[PDB]
Amino acid sequence: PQCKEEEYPVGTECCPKCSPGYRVKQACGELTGTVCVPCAPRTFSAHLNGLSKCLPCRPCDPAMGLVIRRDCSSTENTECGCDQGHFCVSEKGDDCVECQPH
Repeated sequence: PQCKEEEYPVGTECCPKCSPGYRVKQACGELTGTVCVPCAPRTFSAHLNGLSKCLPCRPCDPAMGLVIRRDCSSTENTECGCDQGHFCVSEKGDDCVECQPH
């Protein structure tokens, strides 16, 4: 790659990534490093990143039997769980994608 893991490409240069919970406000240049600002409320960044915007927090859709199990934070996407008396029939990591009653 053009840049090592802690950096991200901006044209023909490499710039330092922003920390989790932050995103890039201004790219680096010779005189200034990357300017980073916090994620907007209801958005997150879980890793070092070169994002111009943080990622939107996922919803938890009641139509799929879902509720919030851990709310989204600036560094972690929403984790959805099942409504009472329901169980998960498919996951994506710490997150339940669909529940069924039983």
